[PDB]
Amino acid sequence: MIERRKIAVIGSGQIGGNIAYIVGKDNLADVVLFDIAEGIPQGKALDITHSMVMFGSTSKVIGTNDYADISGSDVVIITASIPGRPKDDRSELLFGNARILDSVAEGVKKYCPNAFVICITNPLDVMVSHFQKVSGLPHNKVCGMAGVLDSSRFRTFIAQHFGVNASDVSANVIGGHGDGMVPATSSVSVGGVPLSSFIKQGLITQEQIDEIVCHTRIAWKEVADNLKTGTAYFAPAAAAVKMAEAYLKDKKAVVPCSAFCSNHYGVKGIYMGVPTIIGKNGVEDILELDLTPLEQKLLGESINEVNTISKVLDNAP
Amino acid sequence: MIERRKIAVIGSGQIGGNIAYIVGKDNLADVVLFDIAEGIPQGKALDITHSMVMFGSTSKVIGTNDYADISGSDVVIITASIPGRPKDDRSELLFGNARILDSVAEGVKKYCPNAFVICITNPLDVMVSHFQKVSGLPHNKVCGMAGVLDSSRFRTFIAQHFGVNASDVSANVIGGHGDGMVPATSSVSVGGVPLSSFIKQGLITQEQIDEIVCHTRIAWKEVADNLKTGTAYFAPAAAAVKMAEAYLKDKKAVVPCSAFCSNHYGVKGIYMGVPTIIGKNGVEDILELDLTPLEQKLLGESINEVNTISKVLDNAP
Amino acid sequence: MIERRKIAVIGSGQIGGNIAYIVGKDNLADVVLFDIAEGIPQGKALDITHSMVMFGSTSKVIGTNDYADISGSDVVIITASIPGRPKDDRSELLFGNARILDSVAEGVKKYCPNAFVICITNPLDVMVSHFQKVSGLPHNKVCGMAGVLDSSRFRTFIAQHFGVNASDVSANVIGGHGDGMVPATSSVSVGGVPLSSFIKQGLITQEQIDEIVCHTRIAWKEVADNLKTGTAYFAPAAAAVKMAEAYLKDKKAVVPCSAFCSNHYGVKGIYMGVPTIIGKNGVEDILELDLTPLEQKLLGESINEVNTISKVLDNAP
Amino acid sequence: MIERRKIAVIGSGQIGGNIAYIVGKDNLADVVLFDIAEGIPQGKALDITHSMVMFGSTSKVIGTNDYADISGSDVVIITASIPGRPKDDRSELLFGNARILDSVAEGVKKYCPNAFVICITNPLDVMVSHFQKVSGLPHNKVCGMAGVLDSSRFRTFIAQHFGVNASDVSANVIGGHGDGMVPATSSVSVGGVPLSSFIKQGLITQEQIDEIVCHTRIAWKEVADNLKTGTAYFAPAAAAVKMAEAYLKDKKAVVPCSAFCSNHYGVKGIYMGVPTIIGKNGVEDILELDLTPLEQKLLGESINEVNTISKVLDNAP
Ligand SMILES: NC(=O)c1ccc[n+]([C@@H]2O[C@H](COP(=O)([O-])OP(=O)(O)OC[C@H]3O[C@@H](n4cnc5c(N)ncnc54)[C@H](O)[C@@H]3O)[C@@H](O)[C@H]2O)c1
Ligand SMILES: NC(=O)c1ccc[n+]([C@@H]2O[C@H](COP(=O)([O-])OP(=O)(O)OC[C@H]3O[C@@H](n4cnc5c(N)ncnc54)[C@H](O)[C@@H]3O)[C@@H](O)[C@H]2O)c1
Ligand SMILES: NC(=O)c1ccc[n+]([C@@H]2O[C@H](COP(=O)([O-])OP(=O)(O)OC[C@H]3O[C@@H](n4cnc5c(N)ncnc54)[C@H](O)[C@@H]3O)[C@@H](O)[C@H]2O)c1
Ligand SMILES: NC(=O)c1ccc[n+]([C@@H]2O[C@H](COP(=O)([O-])OP(=O)(O)OC[C@H]3O[C@@H](n4cnc5c(N)ncnc54)[C@H](O)[C@@H]3O)[C@@H](O)[C@H]2O)c1
Repeated sequence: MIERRKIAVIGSGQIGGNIAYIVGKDNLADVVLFDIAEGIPQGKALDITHSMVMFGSTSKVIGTNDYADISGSDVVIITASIPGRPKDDRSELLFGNARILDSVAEGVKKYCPNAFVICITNPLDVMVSHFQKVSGLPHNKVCGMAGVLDSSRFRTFIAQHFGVNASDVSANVIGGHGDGMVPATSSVSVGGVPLSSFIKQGLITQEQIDEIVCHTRIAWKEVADNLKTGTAYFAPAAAAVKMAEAYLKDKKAVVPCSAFCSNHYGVKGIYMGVPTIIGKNGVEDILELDLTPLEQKLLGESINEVNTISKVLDNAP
Repeated sequence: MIERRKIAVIGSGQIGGNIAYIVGKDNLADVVLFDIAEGIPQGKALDITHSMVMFGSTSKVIGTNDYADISGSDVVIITASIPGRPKDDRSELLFGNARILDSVAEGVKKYCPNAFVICITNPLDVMVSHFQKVSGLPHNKVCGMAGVLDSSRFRTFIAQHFGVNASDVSANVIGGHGDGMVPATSSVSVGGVPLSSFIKQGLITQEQIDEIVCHTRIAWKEVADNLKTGTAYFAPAAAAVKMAEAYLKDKKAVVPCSAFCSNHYGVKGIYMGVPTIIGKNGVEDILELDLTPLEQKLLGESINEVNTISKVLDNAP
Repeated sequence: MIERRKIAVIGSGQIGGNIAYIVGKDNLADVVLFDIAEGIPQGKALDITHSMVMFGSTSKVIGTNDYADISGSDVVIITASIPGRPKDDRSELLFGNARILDSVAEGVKKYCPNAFVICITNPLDVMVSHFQKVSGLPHNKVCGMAGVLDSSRFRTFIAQHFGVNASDVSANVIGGHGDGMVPATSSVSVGGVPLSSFIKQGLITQEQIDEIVCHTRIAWKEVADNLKTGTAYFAPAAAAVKMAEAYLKDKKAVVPCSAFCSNHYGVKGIYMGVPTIIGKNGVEDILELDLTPLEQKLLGESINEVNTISKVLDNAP
Repeated sequence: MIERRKIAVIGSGQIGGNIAYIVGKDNLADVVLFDIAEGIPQGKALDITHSMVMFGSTSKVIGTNDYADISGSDVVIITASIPGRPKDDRSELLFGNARILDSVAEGVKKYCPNAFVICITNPLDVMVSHFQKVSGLPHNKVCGMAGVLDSSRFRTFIAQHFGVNASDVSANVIGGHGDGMVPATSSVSVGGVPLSSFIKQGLITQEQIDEIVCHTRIAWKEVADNLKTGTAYFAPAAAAVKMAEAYLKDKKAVVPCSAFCSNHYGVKGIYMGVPTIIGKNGVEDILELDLTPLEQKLLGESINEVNTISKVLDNAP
């Protein structure tokens, strides 16, 4: 029996609404927009429903406040969060969003425990780890969207320097989705050409590369300070959809995301940004980049950053 | 010389941002997001830029507050308006938005007078007429988005009754974008089958048809009541993109929109919702539907309702 | 468990290869190209495989001569046929292609009896009926591609007259895929406007309409006489894919195709061209067009044509 | 003035027809299918025209034998060649195809001298050089399709070893389109990970890499041996479309193709397979890969192999 693909979006704010919009536009799946706030998901679902005929999609998009409606969901995308943008650090939402995810975990565990779960809620890496422990879902079926967003920014900034199509830039950001984030310059290439060659050719300087690395790391504030009323939401939505595509279409796509890293990068069992292979069984493998001694040290510092915020959460009131 | 297609979006609020997102996603054109509000268009443009590599698009999307940047725009889409949603009627925003469109008119006249202009700002039909007068652009290069949204809603509700793909429903809403809009039930077909045949076959009643007609006319309120923060914006954005597509691709597509009707539907020279043919020369034609006497009268009421609001604008302080 | 969608293409000639190409391009499913001819499916599958990375699709396309490889197929598309184009009538291939379908029926019945089967092999309507009887598959899970091709031609010719987008022309061809084919002029509309109105407006004559009807009926020879080495294959392939999409995505799409018509159009249980609704359960409903007395008579003549060729087959050597 | 994009396809055989099909499907441009063979281009154009409404495209596709019809073409793609496949080497077709391209050269020079020309006719690199000389078009507006096909094969085979999405493999083939082609294994990465790292990790051996390199170079024979009626045509068609896209959309895309290399890879002014940047001005740049000494030598052999065949053409009867 052919059953329609089904994606549950938990939290129908800025990011949640865009996800439903894009999923519906692509006819990737039916969408269930869940929110505790009255009217909002229903209003967005009705609005998006009207656009479906315009896009030529037969996707159904509905709004709900009832976890029963997410039963049979193939993918669950968690965007739920307490109000207000972070001032200086994504960790400011730690305590509130952890409690939200406790509730979301009970909903998923009861109504769709076989779903592939993509966490978006900040602070991403710690939230992903929290959700996995509380929900009890397999490690390979729970991950966090971050790397795709960070790497896309990294790739975009490199592409903007050289004036080329960003799709032809290969570039990875790894580690935690925070200031300790590691854009791995060593394995950057533009159509096969490494950055070291472009330096010799006089087309880019090491200082320009450092500026691009810094830009990647602080990119979230650049967007947030301009929007004023919140953080980025167009690209993070698109990124979550790319991850859902990889699972639903069994792409074996290489996806940088927050995944349970057990026998790679010198860590013994932690959720952090790593290049994964995603397919019909969720996170199916992790790829090991060729890191320089400096990059290994920077990754080490990112890991400490993650563990620090995680311990703070473990000692929450 | 091959040149990139360019779409200027005047007003980077709810609808404007979504237009930029979708246009970018489809790689239909480069986008210039214009707004007077500080930060907003810049923030959205940067966020949407980060998503382009995720979508595999090379569209550039920039934010600005300078009309010089809309220079050489192939299409201009106007979403600019005063804040706050309408409580009962779209006409409450009349005088404020008229002042705004004067600024846009002088901007377009100076920097891109050959552009195809699609107005979205409410009250739609009067705003379109106003923009054409002040800007001095050809009647065929200036129209308003409404019919696509209204017809899409009409098609969606018919499709939901019969349980079929809305894309296989043909249906038009004509007249002004307001309570007086005419969902032409005589124009309706589902896979070639007219509503009269469905009544005879006992697959729909006249009461159900009346309900669908009513639903269409007040659909905006159903969305707005649930959103709380404002009016519909996912579907209106998509509708504008469909109209921009018809122009940029020279589709010769049937597009219900607010266009200068000079010798059809028993009017002499007025902007109202009619089925047009849109291609590379803007509004290239208007189709004459086979309206019943009741529908002709309903359309007459709509025309007067439009003329009423238009005269009030002519008698300004 | 997410399993990839799988389409089996039985016969890897002109049409079969294009189907695999388009399915792969769209990433609609994995494709199995089956043929008894050595090398051909394998060569086409390898060639098409190389194009997948270019299209950004992860679809797997393989060639085979083994029916075991079509097990678990969601859709089976039958293109298998004896060599050579028909001279004057599609019925010339009757006896040979019936025997091929006996063999194909055994393959499907054994390895994928729950598949949605779309027959393409000519003479279409009789071949569809033959396959259903020999295979023993449910009537709603076996249909023939024809109406989509015939209607697309009908729509295209109307659209070419008016100089508009063919997607905005609603037009149906019903009955058997042969000379008795019935393009139903009565229910043609262009953006809501019926042909009767265009006649009054002086934009089309009844003689031009008759020419378009004739063109639709003899369209196959116009293509075949130009190609010389065979019959049409680009559009029939595309048409089969549209039908596969409707099933796999549960579109509830209105699809004119050869379906088992039991309580409609005055027939008591025959495969002929009718507007169907297709979804995850195959042919889920049949729509009844509003036919004129003349059109009812023409349909009657088409039905006789179908029954005549069917009786000939029943008395085969 | 908005004008439709126009692509002329010179030669409506296996590849030419597929190009028209895909270009139409994507609504990338209008297509003119040119051929001297009677009926063929007309038959394919009509067949493909019928599919346009199925794809929701408004692209026009016409067939012709008159060069006046390629007037105003933005892109010209040359597939014209003498019949019969190569047995061992692509160079067997040298003199025949050279005569053909003289006709095409004079046609393009007369009717669309500002066109971007993509040659496909074998022997590719020599034919490209020949067409440029005879036609007198700028070096940057004339290139050949080969690298995209060779690189796509290379990427596909690497991806199949690692079991990942080929789109996430970066890999280049450079030099002439023949046995001397250089799959640059030093350029290869899979999600940022180079082959050297995969060897160290025990996920691939050097022998397996050597096999992949060999597979790439003789991939054309594997397809041709299985097709029997001719050489590959699904993937070569798709490759040409990707190149046309880069030009028409001004992508600034990294495209390995046969381009006029004047001051890179240690050559003075020759057409050979190199990574280019393609945008609205044709070949806008050439990237310099970080080749090993072995790869530099292999490339040197390829350059001579190309020069050999080129000199034979210069010494015609
Ligand atoms: N991982 C990343 O790269 C990344 C990028 C950007 C934003 N984010 C994060 O994503 C989250 C969402 O961002 P946003 O802009 O959509 O926020 P938002 O405030 O617009 O939306 C949050 C929504 O969650 C809902 N909600 C609150 N409590 C809930 C509960 N218990 N159950 C269900 N829903 C609940 C709210 O009603 C609201 O609609 C934030 O935590 C943000 O920091 C992450
Ligand atoms: N035609 C339809 O069917 C339809 C449907 C929905 C909404 N609308 C209308 O579309 C308009 C926009 O809706 P929205 O939700 O995007 O509103 P919004 O408030 O989110 O956006 C309006 C934007 O216009 C900007 N603006 C204000 N003054 C300006 C000026 N002088 N120049 C340039 N920009 C200026 C604001 O900064 C704001 O960003 C409204 O008038 C609404 O009623 C029409
Ligand atoms: N329904 C329609 O609208 C429509 C339109 C066009 C063509 N057609 C029909 O579709 C059929 C295929 O057309 P085509 O151009 O692809 O023909 P083709 O000759 O190019 O391909 C037929 C293929 O079937 C294979 N074949 C033969 N016997 C077989 C068997 N027992 N099992 C499996 N495969 C076998 C052959 O090897 C060949 O590759 C023809 O009957 C044609 O008349 C139908
Ligand atoms: N670059 C690559 O990687 C690559 C890959 C595959 C094939 N090819 C080459 O592409 C070419 C075409 O392949 P195909 O399979 O389409 O061949 P084909 O024989 O199917 O098509 C060639 C067409 O050219 C036409 N033609 C002959 N003389 C002509 C003239 N003077 N003007 C215009 N048209 C003329 C023929 O009528 C025929 O339709 C071949 O040379 C082949 O070797 C190149």
